[PDB]
Amino acid sequence: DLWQTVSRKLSDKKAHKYSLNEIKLFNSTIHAGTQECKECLRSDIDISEDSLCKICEGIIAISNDLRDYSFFVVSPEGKVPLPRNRYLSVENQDGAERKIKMNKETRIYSKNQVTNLWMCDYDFSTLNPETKKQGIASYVNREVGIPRLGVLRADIDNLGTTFIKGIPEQYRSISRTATLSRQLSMF
RNA sequence: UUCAGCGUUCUUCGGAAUGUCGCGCAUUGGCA
Repeated sequence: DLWQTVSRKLSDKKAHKYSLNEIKLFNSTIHAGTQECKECLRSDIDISEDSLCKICEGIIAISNDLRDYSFFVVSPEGKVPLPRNRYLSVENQDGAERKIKMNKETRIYSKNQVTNLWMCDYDFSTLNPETKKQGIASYVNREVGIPRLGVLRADIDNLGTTFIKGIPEQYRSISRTATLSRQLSMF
């Protein structure tokens, strides 16, 4: 019951999400802007010559790195912004060591191995350099079979039911609800 | 010895389509 009460309060934090001063601040624009990012469609932030704001440009740059480099570095200097005056930079082991000894306040996360984070980044194209350059095109390079790409979009059925009543009230406890989620995340 | 033709089959049996391509390219996407 108690966790549900927490979820009862969470829904109350999303109804009255913004205070009047923040709402007034969003309303009080001074200049409309002369250009916007082609992705974010925002004009207040400075837009580069490629019609990209700094955040979206960082995201697009960091996308190859997350797949290529295991270490994630929450550091004063990095590609994409993070909550407390820091940035997320994807680096190798040498770069992670350099940045953590450079500045004491560096947080390091390890991809599938310093706190360890689990994420699936399987990419057959990266197995070879020329295949890496090709990317998706490499897959349709087939001597036989129609050269077509197959997109699998999937969702675990009743994932929310599993997180709500997936454990019988007899075995409802913190450890199991953490283990069940951890096993689902690991798979 | 003369007088006459008469009856029965009217088409039959096979093969009835097959093999080959079954959209491609450009823009777009993707990689940089």
